Parts: sequence; C-alpha cells; structure tokens
Amino acid sequence: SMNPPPPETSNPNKPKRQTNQLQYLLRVVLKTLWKHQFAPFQQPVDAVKLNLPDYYKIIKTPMDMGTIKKRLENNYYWNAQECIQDFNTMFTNCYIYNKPGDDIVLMAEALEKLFLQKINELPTEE
Ligand SMILES: COc1cccc2onc(N)c12
Repeated sequence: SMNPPPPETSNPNKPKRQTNQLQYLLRVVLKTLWKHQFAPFQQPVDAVKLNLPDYYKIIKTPMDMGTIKKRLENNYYWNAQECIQDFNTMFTNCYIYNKPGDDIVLMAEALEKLFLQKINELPTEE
C-alpha cells in the first residue's frame, strides 16, 4: 500500500563518467521521450495517489524517467548500458503490472518505439 524509498540518483562512492553515448541518452533519448504527449512515467509510481496498493508487491525494480533524468543530469552512470537498462526496466514494469490493452501499456509502447529508434543510432565511443 505504502510507497517505497525512490531509486538511488546520488551515490558519491559509485565511479562516474561523462561520455558521448551518455550525452546522447540525455540530449536525444530522454529529451524525445520526456516531451511526448504520453510521457505517467515522469516520476516514480505513486501507489498511494494512483490507488495501486499491489504495485510494489509486484514491481521489485521500480524505474521512471524522473529518476533517469536525475541520473543523467547528476552524472550517476558509468556507461550507456546502465541507462538503457533503466529505460527497459521502466517499460518492462509497465507491461508486467498492467493488464494487456490498457491505455498505460499503449503509452509505454509509443515511448518504447521512439526509444528503440533513438538507441538504433547510438554514436560510437569517442
Ligand atoms: C498514471 O500512471 C499509472 C497509472 C496506472 C498504472 C500505472 O502503471 N505504471 C504507471 N506509470 C501507471
């Protein structure tokens, strides 16, 4: 029923990097998805406000674009794959929790279509 602590966006002992691929994930990937008409995914799922008391019983690896945005802006990642995994976790969580055909599923699908289109053109490491 209650909301858990949000995913980590700051960890000073975690080693960090500022790479061209990570810059692409913020400037191109996150920015395209964030501006979209279907961008429920801009903050962690509020199970209390949205009345989803079983959400966190089912979803054990929560992820959202608000967390991803903070992670990219505060240079939390070491590599592009960590960020790509976060986006994939967010889409997977939506498909696992929600029933097939739901509005929220179609919203995640539209964002995922653009995500795959952008990741297809991930630049080579400089
Ligand atoms: C408004 O967001 C929702 C409403 C209902 C179910 C949901 O699952 N994942 C979400 N982001 C979500």
